[PDB]
Amino acid sequence: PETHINLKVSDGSSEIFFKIKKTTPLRRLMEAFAKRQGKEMDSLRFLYDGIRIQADQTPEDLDMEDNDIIEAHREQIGGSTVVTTESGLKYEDLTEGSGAEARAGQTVSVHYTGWLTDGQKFGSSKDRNPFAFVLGGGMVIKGWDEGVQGMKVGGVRRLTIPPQLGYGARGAGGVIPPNATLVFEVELLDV
Ligand SMILES: C=CC[C@@H]1/C=C(\C)C[C@H](C)C[C@H](OC)[C@H]2O[C@@](O)(C(=O)C(=O)N3CCCC[C@H]3C(=O)O[C@H](/C(C)=C/[C@@H]3CC[C@@H](O)[C@H](OC)C3)[C@H](C)[C@@H](O)CC1=O)[C@H](C)C[C@@H]2OC
Repeated sequence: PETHINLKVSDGSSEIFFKIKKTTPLRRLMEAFAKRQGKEMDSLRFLYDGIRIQADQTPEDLDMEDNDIIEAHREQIGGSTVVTTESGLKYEDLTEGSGAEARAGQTVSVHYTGWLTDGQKFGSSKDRNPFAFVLGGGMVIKGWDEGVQGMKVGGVRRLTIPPQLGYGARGAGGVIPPNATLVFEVELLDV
């Protein structure tokens, strides 16, 4: 308790915790986070109380206390924008794609992960090797048909789907509770 500190790291999708010694540089934490996510350190930016953290700073330096939150930002540099459409869907482009644009009628290929609003993962295509569907076909949940349109190949878009655009009061047997808001990260691979 005296020498070590537990810190919560949030990336807007899930939360995990890191216990390090108060005199250990935050580099150790940042690298553990990056590795766990399969991400390069150069593509991550970490903030605490709105101030940019540097890898050589320690929890002691920053007067951190147990359960304090560090924000991990993976999104493009420049400032994020969260869009709420006419339907109540929300989306956020974490990475802007450089390739072909996804349009209704195409059979598009994506990777995804889905979480509940508490950061519990409910599904993913990555956990073992890509998911293809007819975009705009009414075959997937409404949030997806609406949310994946306009993405570009290379893009990573975070969809926040209110339950009437998801599984509603029914939920999905075994997996999604009644009245659940769903968070997905979708990476567009082909169109
Ligand atoms: C032939 C039948 C099985 C067939 C299953 C697959 C091809 C395998 C595929 C990887 C799905 C996963 O199977 C491991 C599993 O993925 C979830 O975990 C998940 O992450 C999720 O939410 N996804 C998957 C990725 C696209 C978005 C969303 C979805 O839209 O999924 C769609 C979905 C369930 C739509 C319902 C359909 C009924 C409507 O009434 C309802 O309307 C409210 C909406 C899926 C893709 C359907 O088009 C096709 C199927 O169902 C679900 C929580 C439960 C689902 O298992 C079924």
